[PDB]
Amino acid sequence: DVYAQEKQDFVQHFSQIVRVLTEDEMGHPEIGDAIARLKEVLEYNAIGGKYNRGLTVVVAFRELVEPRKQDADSLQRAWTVGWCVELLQAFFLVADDIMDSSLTRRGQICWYQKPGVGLDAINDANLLEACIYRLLKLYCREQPYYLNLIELFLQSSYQTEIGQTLDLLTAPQGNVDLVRFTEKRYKSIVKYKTAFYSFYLPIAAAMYMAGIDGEKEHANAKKILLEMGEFFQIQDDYLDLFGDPSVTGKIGTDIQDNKCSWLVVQCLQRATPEQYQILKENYGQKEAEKVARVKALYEELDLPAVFLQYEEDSYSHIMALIEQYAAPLPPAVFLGLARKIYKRRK
Amino acid sequence: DVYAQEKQDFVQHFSQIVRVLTEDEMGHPEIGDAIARLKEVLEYNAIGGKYNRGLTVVVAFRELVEPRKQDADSLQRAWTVGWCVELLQAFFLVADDIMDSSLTRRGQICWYQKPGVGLDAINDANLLEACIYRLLKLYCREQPYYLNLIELFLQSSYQTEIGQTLDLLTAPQGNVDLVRFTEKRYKSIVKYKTAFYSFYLPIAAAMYMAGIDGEKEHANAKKILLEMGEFFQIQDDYLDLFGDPSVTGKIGTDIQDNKCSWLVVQCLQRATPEQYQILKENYGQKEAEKVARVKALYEELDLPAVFLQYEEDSYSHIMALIEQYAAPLPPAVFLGLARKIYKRRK
Ligand SMILES: CC(C)Oc1ccc(-c2cncc(NC(P(=O)(O)O)P(=O)(O)O)c2)cc1
Ligand SMILES: CC(C)Oc1ccc(-c2cncc(NC(P(=O)(O)O)P(=O)(O)O)c2)cc1
Ligand SMILES: [Mg+2]
Ligand SMILES: [Mg+2]
Ligand SMILES: [Mg+2]
Ligand SMILES: [Mg+2]
Ligand SMILES: [Mg+2]
Ligand SMILES: [Mg+2]
Repeated sequence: DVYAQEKQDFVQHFSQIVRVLTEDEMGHPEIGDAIARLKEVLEYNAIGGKYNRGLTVVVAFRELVEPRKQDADSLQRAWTVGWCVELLQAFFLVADDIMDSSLTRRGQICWYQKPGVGLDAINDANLLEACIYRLLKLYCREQPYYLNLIELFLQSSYQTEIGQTLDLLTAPQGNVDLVRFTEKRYKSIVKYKTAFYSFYLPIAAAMYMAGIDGEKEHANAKKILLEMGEFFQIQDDYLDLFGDPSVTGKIGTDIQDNKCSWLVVQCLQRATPEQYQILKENYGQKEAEKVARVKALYEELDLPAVFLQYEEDSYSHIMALIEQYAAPLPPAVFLGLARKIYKRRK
Repeated sequence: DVYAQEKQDFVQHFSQIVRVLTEDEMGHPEIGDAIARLKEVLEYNAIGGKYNRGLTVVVAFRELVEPRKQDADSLQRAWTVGWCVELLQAFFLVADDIMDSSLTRRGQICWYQKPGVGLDAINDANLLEACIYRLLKLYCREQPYYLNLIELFLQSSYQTEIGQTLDLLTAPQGNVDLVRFTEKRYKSIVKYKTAFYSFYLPIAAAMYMAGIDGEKEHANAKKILLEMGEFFQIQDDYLDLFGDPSVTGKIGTDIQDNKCSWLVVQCLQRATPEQYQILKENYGQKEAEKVARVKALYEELDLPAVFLQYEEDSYSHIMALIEQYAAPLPPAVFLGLARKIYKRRK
């Protein structure tokens, strides 16, 4: 597994990231306390996941750049850009956990739930985002791809926030509206909210770093990676309810939060009129008893087995897309990522 | 007043901004509902202030670019960059109002206090930020200053968020700690949180658009503008308590929120031991009765008259800095801005 291999070097580079970001202090002691707080935010929220989005940048870069051009500086840049993707993710998750009223993340209390943090985490989240652009300037500003990366991170963040807006608008609190939860709407949500930044962004970053900037090259890659991202989000939705929290490191809130999840969309396609009412009376509410009722309806409709069939069909579909669209990139760039996300239970 | 003059054209350009941003829809109908929400967020939060930060870009640009190079496209770019500063401000204020538990802003309920918005405003705020970078790409990407502006907006946002972090760390909820509220700490807070983005950013943006990129040119400007920004924040703090809300369009929360405001710093320098206790028992708490007691202590110490003296001394100081550092820029670029902010009661 090419990810297990790169992973140690990647995670080891984290101190260097933290050191370089916490040395904006040297010229300005007056910001010392803010920098200390940034370090605490980095250590709590950027560490402890699987590093798969960041690691994808490094794996792809080694696979796309001739080994002779992989000098120490080039590699450092690669690990820094991977860390920029991790930082984006940390930004997103800190904010999303507030928005979704989540309890835990990566095996611990959500940052905003800590006594003394609360909605100060909005600022913390946005500091994480800032760090991306400081790292890109500090490590890449003289490279011919610098602007390309900046634009890519900014565009990916815009798209992601557009997705997040569709997510919140499709899920109004205190209102039951099942009629909105369609397959078509679901696919749009997840494409925007998850698939651009989790799949297109890291591979595209590595492409640009390898000098692969062609519009066609990027569009072909994107066809593969947006579909892989739809599957990843569907798996995330399944794991919200049916995943084991000691594996996933987080507690599910989709049913309470009235979310357009793949599960509710699937349920709706299959429910009888009686069951539609059951869903209607119980969905989108805080009461544990009502959440359990929704889960029992999902289990009655064999939605786990529906998920397992879908995962198998999606995996084939994605592999067909790799066959169509990988060239002239090595298929391994996509295959290692597919392997990483399929059968994933965390 | 050169601002009153430019203001109408500036504000008129707002529809065009909204139209160009709400036409990301044409190629992608699936994002239509998100775009509609973006429009509502823009119309609620970017309109209704004084436009002084955005307008500074336009005024300075007309003052720094030879009239012969001020073609229709150049002007459109100038008004768009001004609008980018307004959008940054709107991002900041939407988030800050959540963080500070504010009630009103620009003469209406804060966006997050609207039923149905709540903490979804975190996403709304960040969409406003995204729009900056889309506008810079859509209007300026072929200009030789494009990267300079991008970096300037990103750096200004980082600095601003560093300031905001010092603001929250100096103001812990449920803890009384007056010992932290020193002049030295106050000056650092406000330099970072307010002075970079409210004063340096717009003038610097116009400088770059005029081809003025020299390091020295920017550092001289910055000496003037960071000091003007310290004064503006001190005035903001004074107006938090002593301003008329129908003029300021917002209700003050500094005392409730345990803030390192200029007022509390001034109070502390002047309080007797008895009065220190009064402040200690009453500051940083939600009770109206305790807030009134703090205000009565401030009035007993003649802190309004202290503010009026300070405004006079600061105005002279700033004018001395314009005399030292304006050249070779026209002094009018700084003078119109000073005029705009001194004696300001809103
Ligand atoms: C400005 C900030 C709010 O923008 C964001 C935009 C998107 C996201 C985001 C995108 N994809 C997935 C997540 N989290 C997942 P999760 O299961 O919480 O990890 P989701 O809530 O189920 O969608 C968050 C987080 C933040
Ligand atoms: C990511 C986001 C939270 O970052 C921010 C960073 C800074 C600010 C900010 C900077 N200067 C002034 C304000 N608002 C003023 P206000 O009187 O609320 O308009 P302050 O709360 O008294 O400081 C907000 C707002 C948002
Ligand atoms: Mg979530
Ligand atoms: Mg969410
Ligand atoms: Mg989820
Ligand atoms: Mg405030
Ligand atoms: Mg504030
Ligand atoms: Mg204030």
